[PDB]
Amino acid sequence: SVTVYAAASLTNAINDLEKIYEKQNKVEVKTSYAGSSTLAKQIEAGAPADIFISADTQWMDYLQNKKLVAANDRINLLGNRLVLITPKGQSLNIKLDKATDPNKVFTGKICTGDTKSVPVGKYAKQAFTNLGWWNRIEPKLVETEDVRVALNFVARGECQVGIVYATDAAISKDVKVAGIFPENTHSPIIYPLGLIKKNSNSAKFYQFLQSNQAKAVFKKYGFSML
Repeated sequence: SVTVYAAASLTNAINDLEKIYEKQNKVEVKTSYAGSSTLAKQIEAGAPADIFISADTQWMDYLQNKKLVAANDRINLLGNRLVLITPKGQSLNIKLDKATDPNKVFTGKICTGDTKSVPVGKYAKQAFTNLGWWNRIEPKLVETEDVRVALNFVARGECQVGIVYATDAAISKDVKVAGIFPENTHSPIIYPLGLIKKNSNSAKFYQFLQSNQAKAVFKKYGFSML
């Protein structure tokens, strides 16, 4: 078998690819999704993941510094964009620009991942800092342990707006995009793919995730290929 730990933003794409791979191979693929931080820390503590896909460079570097992945056993696989979302039925259009006053446009709570550890939240904090909004945004935050928990709080109306990836907004019929963060407000959203356990079955799945067949799945869900 092969165990794959993947950032929560990858849930749908990796579930689709698991099913494809299981149809094409006599191999069982086990999946675990959570925030990239949680998953990396679990691997560090001994969890038997064969493959790790992070939603940022930092949590793969965290493992590399601990000798848990080699520099030549990781590759930058996918990109994404950062977006503002609203619940369906409370649509907004907000310009993610220094000129905008967050106290005027954000009149309730703002849901996103924990800004110190979860990739989506870290990207969000970079953008708020770049925009000059941080000290006005922070008091409004509800912080979650992965991007899909935040997506669901917005879907359920618990938060007026949320910050998720473009791919998350596309997967949920219950939220709409209110704005797209310009790329120059944050570090590029990059998903590194890492081979943690080197065996025949894990190396084959790692190559499969780079394959022409997988590119089609990731593009369907709105990721960019790097």
